[PDB]
Amino acid sequence: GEELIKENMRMKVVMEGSVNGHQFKCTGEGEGRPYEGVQTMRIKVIEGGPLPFAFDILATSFSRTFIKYPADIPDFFKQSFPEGFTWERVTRYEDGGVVTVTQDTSLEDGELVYNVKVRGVNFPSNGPVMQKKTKGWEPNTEMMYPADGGLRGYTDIALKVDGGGHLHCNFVTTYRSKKTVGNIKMPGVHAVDHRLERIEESDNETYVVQREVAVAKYS
Repeated sequence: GEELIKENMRMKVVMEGSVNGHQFKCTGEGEGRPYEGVQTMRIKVIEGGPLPFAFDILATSFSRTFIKYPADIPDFFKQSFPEGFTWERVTRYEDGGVVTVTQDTSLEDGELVYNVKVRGVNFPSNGPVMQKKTKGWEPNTEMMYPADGGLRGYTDIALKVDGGGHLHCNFVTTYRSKKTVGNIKMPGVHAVDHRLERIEESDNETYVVQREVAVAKYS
């Protein structure tokens, strides 16, 4: 069931949520080479735009099938098809902000389909996120631990702040397979290096293109 994930894959994302009670809907289309760990997505804000807050806090919610794994480490994500997987995340910012996210990943006719639900709360009004004074994420490494037929990920990420400085943020992610009929070979502890870099922005961040390169490695 890893021969369902081809050299080239396209994806669709629909994202709904609120940050500090401001409601929005986003859609995205992209492609990547999941064995090379590289992917790009074109994201439109279609409702609630232009967003009051830094789009950066949504950037990480928009794709685990496109992680480069060596032969030596089993790919939890690619093995989950055709049924796919879910993830749940809570992110905590040092200055008070909290974001909780649920993602449903499905495969429908050889396109990856993502449904993402966001809620952000308690961001300080005069802090850099609500003031849209962020310059994207520093490269980060996520630690992955086996847990009950799923994975838990742990990250410390640093958000670049306008005028220098980093806004520190931790999140925990639980990845669960939708695969019931069929086996998954489970990896041990390992890390994923993530580089998420914005390559395009337009009209108050109502159109965003971002590129992620993600590589699994030994610990």
